[PDB]
Order: sequence, then structure tokens, then C-alpha cells
Amino acid sequence: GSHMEKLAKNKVISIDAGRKYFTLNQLKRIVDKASELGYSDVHLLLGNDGLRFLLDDMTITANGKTYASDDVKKAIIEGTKAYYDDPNGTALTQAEVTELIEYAKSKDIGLIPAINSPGHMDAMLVAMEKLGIKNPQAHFDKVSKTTMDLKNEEAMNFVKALIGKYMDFFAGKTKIFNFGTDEYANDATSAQGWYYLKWYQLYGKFAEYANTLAAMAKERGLQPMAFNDGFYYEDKDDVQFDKDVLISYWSKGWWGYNLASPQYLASKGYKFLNTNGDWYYILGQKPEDGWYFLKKAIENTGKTPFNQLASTKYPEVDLPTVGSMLSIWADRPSAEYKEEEIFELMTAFADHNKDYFRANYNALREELAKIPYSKESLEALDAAKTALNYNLNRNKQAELDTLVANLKAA
Ligand SMILES: CC(=O)N[C@H]1/C(=N/OC(=O)Nc2ccccc2)O[C@H](CO)[C@@H](O)[C@@H]1O
Ligand SMILES: [Br-]
Ligand SMILES: [Br-]
Ligand SMILES: [Br-]
Repeated sequence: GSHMEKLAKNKVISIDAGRKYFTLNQLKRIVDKASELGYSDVHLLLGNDGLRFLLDDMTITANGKTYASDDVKKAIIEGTKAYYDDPNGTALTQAEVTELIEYAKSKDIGLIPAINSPGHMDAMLVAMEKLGIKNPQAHFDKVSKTTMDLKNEEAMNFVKALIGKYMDFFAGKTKIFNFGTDEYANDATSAQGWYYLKWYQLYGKFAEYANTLAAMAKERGLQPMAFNDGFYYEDKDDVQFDKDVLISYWSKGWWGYNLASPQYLASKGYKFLNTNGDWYYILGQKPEDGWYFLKKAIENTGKTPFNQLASTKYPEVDLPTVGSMLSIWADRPSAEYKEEEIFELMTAFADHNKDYFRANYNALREELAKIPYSKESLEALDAAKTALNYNLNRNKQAELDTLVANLKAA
């Protein structure tokens, strides 16, 4: 599309701060790097196996009773340490996420939070047991460590209330809320979660829960987002899903993980955030470890087109996306986070797609903040400010720099 259409697309960096602790300063630096490279958003997983975000008030009402704030905080901390007791820290505070959002906003960077369920919720499962909610776990080939039992009302009522509170905090602070839903019970079904749901006639109950979280998002003025996995599994539609969800599409799946195609979901009216698995990097991952190692991720930022949805060949298949997301995962969270690796990956994606990414506007904001005299000198500042172009992409840094230089002189 046009110059305007390209720059209006979302350019997103995702950070798995669910499995692994990131300090507020580490995340601010990511925001900084995103702002310079011309991204529009930071996607931040806060619940993803671990749950590394606590609000000031964590009081929950569900199941006819209340769970007091201190007990919820204690339970969640215990759940999170039980998944991984990160030496670097456990959870971000309300004050810290509030500051990250404000800080990002000052650099025209949005934040997109993710709180995962009913899969990738190890911490919430143990937390619920510490609060007296027995057997919240899905149980298939074994008792799952990651996933909630969809028939357990007590657990479901609790989790929904908890996600409601988080959504309450983000309401009016962010546009988007990602409720996840990927890889249901992968640990207990050898990554055949959806097949197991259908087998047990529980997929309809998955949709009921997915639709609930979508509705919850919308009634709090948040645009819902979820991963594509659970939606219209195997291109079948006898179970219906909320059409308003923004789909974070990462893959059509693997042998016998028979996900809906992007073609099929588009046909149902869905819009996509292009979250191609091609751009995945797992901290510390090398060729010998499996998929999603650094060298290949870096290669793919050039090799896979910006608009190419996974399992499709662009432009032969050309489906509406709202933008694209590159993803940093923490599967082994004891692995050392090396900022420079993430920065190289981010830079490569921006460099290969200069039409989509903004120019770096940081020097401009620094020169503007220096403003507080004759009519001649004030006239000089008048025109130099008028000459500023806020619409420049990454191809036009030199051009922006000249405009800033002229402002400095004035
Ligand atoms: C939505 C998503 O990307 N989920 C997981 C994810 N899924 O990627 C897969 O390839 N998952 C998968 C593998 C085999 C069978 C089914 C799904 O990738 C990341 C890096 O490994 C994990 O951190 C994520 O939790
Ligand atoms: Br079913
Ligand atoms: Br590598
Ligand atoms: Br680990």
C-alpha cells in the first residue's frame, strides 16, 4: 500500500517476561531501541508459565467468596517461584508497569500486555492450590503442569476474575490485551491439545472460555488478541468463535497439530497480527538445541516478507494484516538475556523493512526540549519548527537529521 498505509501498520517486538524476569530498566532499554529503530509497540508477556506482574490490590472475588490481596500475592509468588525461581527477581510491581507504559508513550511506543490462559499458566495453577482450589489442572496422559481443567468451575471462576483485574488495570492504558490460548495442555498430550479437547468433547467449552475473555476485553474497552492455535481447529466450524479477536498468527502447525489456515480464518472475517514463527528467537538457543536459534532468526528477517503469514507464499497469498511482530522467547529462562542479541535481531528486521519502520525521532525530541529575544531569531525558530516532518520512514534518516540540524541552528 501507500507510504501512509505502511507506516500505520504495527511493528512489534515481543518479550517473554512471563517465563523470565526482566527489570524495568531492561524493558525501558528495549523501548528505547524500538523507538530508535521505528517500531510502534512492545508486546509484553507478563503471564506465560510464570506470572511476573502483581497489582497493588490483588483482592479476588469468585465462587461466592473473597481471596484477600496478601494471600493472592503470596500464592502467585509461590506459583511463579515453583515454575522458575529466577535469581534476578520475581514480579514487576504496579508502579513499574505504570512507569514503563508512560515512558513508552513519551516515545510514541504502545505497550501490549499478554496474560496467558488456559495454557501456559503454571504459576496460576499452583497459586490456586495455595488458595485452596484443588485440582485446577487439566488431566489427560498425565496431570498437566501448564493447563487448567475446563470443567473445573472453581478454577475457571477464579482465573476469569483474576484476568478481569489485570484487564481493569490496563483499561485506558493500552489499546490491546493478549489473552493467549496457545498450545493447550501440550505437556500432557504430547502437543496434541486440540485433538484431545475434541476427543473428550471439550472444544466447545474451550470456545466458551475464549469467547468470554474476548467479551471481557471489549467491555473494558480493550481490543482482544489471542494466538491462532485454538481458533477453528482443522478448518471446522461446528464450534463458533468471537469474530472481533485480533489473531496473533504464528504457525499453521506441525505434524498432527492441525491448525486453521490463515486463508480459512480470513474467510471467517479475522484480522491478523503477523507473528511469524520465522522470526522467533529463544534466549541462548543454538542450532543443536532445535528451532528458533539466533542465526536463522536473523536470516529470516530478510528472507520472509514483512506481510507473509506463516504457511503462505507472499504475494501469491495476500491477506490483510494490521502489522507484524518479532518474538523473543524464554523457554529456558535460566539462559542469560543478552541485550545485544535482541538488538541485532530487532535492527535486522527494521533494516530489511525500511518502508514500514519510522525514522529515529529521538534527537528531534531532545532538540525540542531545549526550547524555553529578537523578532528575527524567533522567526528563525518559527520556520525551523514548521519545517519538521513527523512522517519519515527509516529510508530517510539523513533527511530528518538535516531538519533537526536546522532546528538546532535556530
Ligand atoms: C504462540 C507460541 O509461539 N507459543 C510457544 C512456541 N511455539 O512454537 C512451536 O513451534 N510450538 C510447537 C512445537 C511443536 C508442536 C506444536 C507447537 O514457540 C516459543 C519458542 O519455542 C514458545 O516460547 C512459545 O511459548
Ligand atoms: Br467439542
Ligand atoms: Br545461532
Ligand atoms: Br531453565
